[PDB]
Amino acid sequence: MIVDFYFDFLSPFSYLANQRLSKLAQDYGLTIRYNAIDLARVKIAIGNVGPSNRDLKVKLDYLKVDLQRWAQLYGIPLVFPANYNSRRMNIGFYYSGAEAQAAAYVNVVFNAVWGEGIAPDLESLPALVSEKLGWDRSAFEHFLSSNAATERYDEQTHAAIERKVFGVPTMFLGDEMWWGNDRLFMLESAMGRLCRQNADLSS
Amino acid sequence: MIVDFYFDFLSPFSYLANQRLSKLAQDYGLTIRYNAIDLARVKIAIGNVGPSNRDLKVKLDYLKVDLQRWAQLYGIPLVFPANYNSRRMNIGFYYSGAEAQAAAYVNVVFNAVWGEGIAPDLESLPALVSEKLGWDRSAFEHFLSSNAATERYDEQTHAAIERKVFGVPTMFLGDEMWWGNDRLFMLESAMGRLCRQNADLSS
Ligand SMILES: COc1ccccc1/C(=C\C(=O)C(=O)O)SC[C@H](NC(=O)CC[C@H](N)C(=O)O)C(=O)NCC(=O)O
Ligand SMILES: COc1ccccc1/C(=C\C(=O)C(=O)O)SC[C@H](NC(=O)CC[C@H](N)C(=O)O)C(=O)NCC(=O)O
Repeated sequence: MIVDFYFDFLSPFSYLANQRLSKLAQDYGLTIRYNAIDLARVKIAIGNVGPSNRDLKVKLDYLKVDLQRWAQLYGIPLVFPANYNSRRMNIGFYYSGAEAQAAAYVNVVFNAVWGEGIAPDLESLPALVSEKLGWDRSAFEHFLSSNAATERYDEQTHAAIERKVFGVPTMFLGDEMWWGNDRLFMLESAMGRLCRQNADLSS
Repeated sequence: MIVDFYFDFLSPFSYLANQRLSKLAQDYGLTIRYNAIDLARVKIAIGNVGPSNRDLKVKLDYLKVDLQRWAQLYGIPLVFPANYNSRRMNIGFYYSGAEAQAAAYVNVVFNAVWGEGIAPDLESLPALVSEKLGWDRSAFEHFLSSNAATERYDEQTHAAIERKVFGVPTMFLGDEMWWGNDRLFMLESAMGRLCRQNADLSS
């Protein structure tokens, strides 16, 4: 079974969604197709140009509380980084190879930025992540500034916009799209219905 | 046990929250303190002046899907009215007396506007609601245009802003605030923890 997952490493709701999706992968063998995309571009595409919730202190104050409530439910830390400059690490997702290493990259980067609060534009973060993954630091860093890397990121952002993705985290199963860590329960219910049909427990 | 509930009849997520809160009231004896407030005013107060999700077609298209998913979970219809001009009916909440009649007003108006799709500024809706509640139509209609009615609505909107309410539906228990029908599960868990402490099942 396959779920398409759309995220931007600036998003703490995406950090939460990735944690829960990774557990489904490891606990149930769910297959995740990862897509790192530019939230800023998807928002401007659909006309969402007003002040971001990041810039509305009273709402951000509550969202910070919501985020801690979910981190406590999930048993994980959640620490705000000093900035939301996720472009380099989003692009770096496209260096990863097959599924294990794609998931490993997404997990290590989310845990660094939102689990530890490491700024996503820290100059040494590509090297730190390379060391963790067993990658060639110099080759990764060269990939990050290459034209082909930006093109792949732009290609995926555009495809997500064509698919009617307006935010992150966004998940698809079949023709159904959910937006939010707080809609993963509906994706899980749809997966169960498909598990039951396939097992002949349901028509 | 008391929950403060903040809603605007323009809000379909508030319609969903009111349905679930009313069931908690009727199934568990939860006490709800209802507050009809002006969403537009609370948004402008915290600086949320960008295009509304109402005006972003691609996001609204998804929100309409989310709304139907929840209406199906809850077993209720949800039908968009022709407009979101909820001021008169919000003000009319302040005609209601004690708890049963306050809940009855909120239920009947939400069911009319979002259960049946009746425009909230329909000129005959105050009379229709009066007939249902056993109220004097002429006295209600006079109340709706009175200065004292607007003042009470403005007073409650202002108090909600002072309380850091930025949207609807908003629920408080004690010092904890949740925003969204999709956070009622956390309010329900907090209520259960308090039920257990009070019963001496937990310290
Ligand atoms: C760094 O971003 C940030 C910090 C703290 C709180 C939220 C955010 C969001 C982004 C932001 O403010 C913008 O840059 O716009 S994360 C991206 C948004 N996701 C959600 O708000 C999911 C909310 C859920 N209810 C859930 O997951 O529980 C997002 O996609 N914004 C687009 C939109 O249309 O709102
Ligand atoms: C008529 O409003 C409407 C129609 C369809 C979909 C949403 C709405 C919302 C309001 C709107 O677009 C504005 O007028 O701004 S309902 C009010 C908002 N509530 C929510 O979006 C709750 C979302 C939850 N995840 C949930 O309940 O599941 C609202 O409070 N907006 C303020 C904000 O800061 O977003």
